[PDB]
Amino acid sequence: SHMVEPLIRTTISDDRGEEPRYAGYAASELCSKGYGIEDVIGLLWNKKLPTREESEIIKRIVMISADHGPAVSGAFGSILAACAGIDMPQAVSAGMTMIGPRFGGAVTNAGKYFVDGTIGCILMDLDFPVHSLNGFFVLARTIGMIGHWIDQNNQNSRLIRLYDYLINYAVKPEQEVPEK
Amino acid sequence: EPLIRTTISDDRGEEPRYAGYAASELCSKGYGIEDVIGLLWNKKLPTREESEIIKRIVMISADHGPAVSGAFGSILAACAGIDMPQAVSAGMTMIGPRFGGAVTNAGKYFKMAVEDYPNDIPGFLSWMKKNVGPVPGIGHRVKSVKNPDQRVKYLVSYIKNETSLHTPCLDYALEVEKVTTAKKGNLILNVDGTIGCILMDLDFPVHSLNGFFVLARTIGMIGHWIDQNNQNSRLIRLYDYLINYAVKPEQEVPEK
Amino acid sequence: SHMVEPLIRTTISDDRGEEPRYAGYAASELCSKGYGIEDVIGLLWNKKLPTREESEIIKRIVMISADHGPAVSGAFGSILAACAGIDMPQAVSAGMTMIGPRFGGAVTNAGKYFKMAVEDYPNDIPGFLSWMKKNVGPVPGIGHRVKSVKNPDQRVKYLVSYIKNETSLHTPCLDYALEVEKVTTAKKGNLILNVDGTIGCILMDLDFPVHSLNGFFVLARTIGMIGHWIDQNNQNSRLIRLYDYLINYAVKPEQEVPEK
Amino acid sequence: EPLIRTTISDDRGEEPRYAGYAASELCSKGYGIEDVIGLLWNKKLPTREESEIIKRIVMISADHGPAVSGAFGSILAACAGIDMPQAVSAGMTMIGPRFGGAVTNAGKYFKMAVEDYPNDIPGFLSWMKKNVGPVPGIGHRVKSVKNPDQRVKYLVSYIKNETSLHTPCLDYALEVEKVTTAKKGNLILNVDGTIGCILMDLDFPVHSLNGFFVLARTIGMIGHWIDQNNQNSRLIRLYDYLINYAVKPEQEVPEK
Repeated sequence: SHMVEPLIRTTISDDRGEEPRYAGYAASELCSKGYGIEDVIGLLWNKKLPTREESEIIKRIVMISADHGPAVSGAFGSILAACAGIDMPQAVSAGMTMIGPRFGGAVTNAGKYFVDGTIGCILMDLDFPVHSLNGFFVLARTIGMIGHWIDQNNQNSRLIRLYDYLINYAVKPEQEVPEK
Repeated sequence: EPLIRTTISDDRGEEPRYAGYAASELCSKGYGIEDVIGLLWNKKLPTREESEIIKRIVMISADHGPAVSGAFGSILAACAGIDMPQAVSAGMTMIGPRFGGAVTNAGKYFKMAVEDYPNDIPGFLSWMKKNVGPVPGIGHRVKSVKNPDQRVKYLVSYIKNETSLHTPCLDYALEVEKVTTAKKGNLILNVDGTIGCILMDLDFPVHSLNGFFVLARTIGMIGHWIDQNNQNSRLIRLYDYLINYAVKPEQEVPEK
Repeated sequence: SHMVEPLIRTTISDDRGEEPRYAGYAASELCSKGYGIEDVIGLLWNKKLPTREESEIIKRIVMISADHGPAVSGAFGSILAACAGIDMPQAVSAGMTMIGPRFGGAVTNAGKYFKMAVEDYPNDIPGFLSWMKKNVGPVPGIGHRVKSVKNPDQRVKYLVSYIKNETSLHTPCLDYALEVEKVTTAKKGNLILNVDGTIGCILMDLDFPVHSLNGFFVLARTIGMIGHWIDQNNQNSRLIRLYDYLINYAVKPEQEVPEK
Repeated sequence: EPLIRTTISDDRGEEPRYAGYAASELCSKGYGIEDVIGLLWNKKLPTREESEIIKRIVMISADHGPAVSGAFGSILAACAGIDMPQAVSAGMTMIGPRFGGAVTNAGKYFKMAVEDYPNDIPGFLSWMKKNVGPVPGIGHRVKSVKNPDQRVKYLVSYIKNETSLHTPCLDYALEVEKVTTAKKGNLILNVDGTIGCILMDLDFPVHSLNGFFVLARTIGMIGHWIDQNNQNSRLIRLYDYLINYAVKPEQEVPEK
């Protein structure tokens, strides 16, 4: 036994009490008093209960951004993993990894410089923490990525191997290996 | 000819269609995030009652503090300076049979119990003890008959008294709880058992059940990433005393 | 003050000293004495310095499995993330997530089931195949999307030939899998002993830990996935959006949102 | 119209061709893993010198114990019962600016320092303080002047005494280290700085630089996953005494 310096410091949630507390509030009480998912987002990302106006905007941003079909990088990454027989959380994690400068992670930088731009601007105008901006697209698109994983599993989709005609093999001319 | 086949969403029009419905029209008519979840995972617009339950399941499942594998994985990546989506993806990778799996397994086994052991709770408990081990969704380290779980009491009371939904899995689990708690006080119906039963009773597709925990915990993981970044947290390196180095004896490398 | 206990127990490496010790051996001393990457693999995954024969086999398994073009799930996943502008480690992690029962990660299970077959079905390949069909589903290590009897996998042919002609290794698992292949290919030409099955059997015959088997494919294919990420970045490849004609939109008829 | 363009490998034949060379032919003629790395990342068969350096960088960097972010991430997933490739992918996600992935930036800034500040290390350090912040490739959590990193000492000695490599970046970084360590003992030239400088001095492709640590540390992360699985390690929950709960007081939810 000895003195321990904490490894981490947390300010948003705790589970040592009767039930988990999100920015000091019990989820059962948040449910009982008519709060929603958008309110829990505000608590865990902003440490305060959103106003009615903010709640309604958060709800709409998430609904509008939930999915944009299977062709886009996040959804396609989740589909590729679903077809490779990967379990849901790990498959969605591969799709989530695609979120960044070119696909849906432009919201934080576009709010900095002024649907990544309307949302980015709106979130800056709501004075939400700068570090939180990408969260709206990450969370919203997780709804769609889970959906695509379920869809492929319902269909028992087989492994994807990209068709040869879809690849430009701009490879080196074949050479013999020289003696070492 | 096609590389993939999709059935849930169409982005070819002016805006995406989720199971045939336009996203802006869902917003305009007062629908919520829980409605979009039902559309993309079940291809059906939830009823008001189903929507209220989906809402509560997501809110209750959003986070469980920083110590658990999901949140902690996101914190470890946040402290390593990794960007939010990739950091949250590392936390999400922890979700599986040991972390989050109790929900899906409780739904699976309580559904099996209703179907195969409708008038035989002892037979169900014996089959589980032989084939699975502890019953998923039963038991808690601190919650008990003497120390009840407020989230379970709330969720059960809400679906029983504030909706007209039919819950055969949850009803069966509540009968199981009467039997298990008589043996040992800590063998209560836990939050994972309550949610797993409710999801089966909502008739969501079997492949969808893990989605509720994955999506809800993404709210908490994003929150932990933001929290670490707001604090300017530093890189984590486990202290030497937190490691039991049960290593091989030191040896000289022999000549080839 | 608290009653502290270890959060983790480790047995493979010790970083406390001037440099890490891998299964008791100093990393720089392994370099100095002419050992290689394959020796470090043996130490960290098996806690034993490979013999020269084991070292030569490990080296070949990794070299032969390093890459198999951009069309396969792991390479394609790394390419998708590279084109999305994602940094190398995170992009390669998305490709690595694709390694599993259908692509590259059937090594562990192939080794497990062929070892079981040698023990429980030594002179009964049909019995083994029937048990697998009933209890597991497709046989891990059997089958390929492009390789077949007509289009053989020279990676498999090379590894088998190296083991058989250039080592004195006794290979009961590999021998049994080769007998299984004769039976499976007679039904369908694509039901060959694949790279995962070949590696899995060889590793079981080398008495490598059963938990280690998938490691060889995971590590080897990381070389290729990093290569694809570099390749796409050298080309300044743009974001990929799957062409509309490659998608069968079997979607619901469009509907108006009803009032609440 | 192709979806992707590839230049490094061809799998269409009887076996793959890596930058035009057949895999089994590389095996047959006595080449190694380090030669396959050179082919797939540089599209050129390494010289004897390059091959020996690649081999050593990978061996030296393979593992650094369970306490570091990438190993700890793989262990957390192993303990959560996640399969090896997905668990190692969570550990690999930790590689970035603070852990293992400073190689590219260290190479970039030391190369620039050789051109812009050849006889002015204080000028370089002042520019970095103002424009970047901490110098990539400088500093370590445990290694210091009092606790040297023998991995760094060995690689530097090997390059200097056992190769023909002209090393302006490495030489410059070693001069920087003399200045930084005089201020604070922990501001050593770290493994990321050492590898980054060596790779720039070898004129390897700039996009390849982080590959060496990513690949090498995958050996260690796989090793940790196997180790935890051999031990049948249970799910990790970070001990409460390791967390500083600076959380809001428990409070009643206000009415809407």
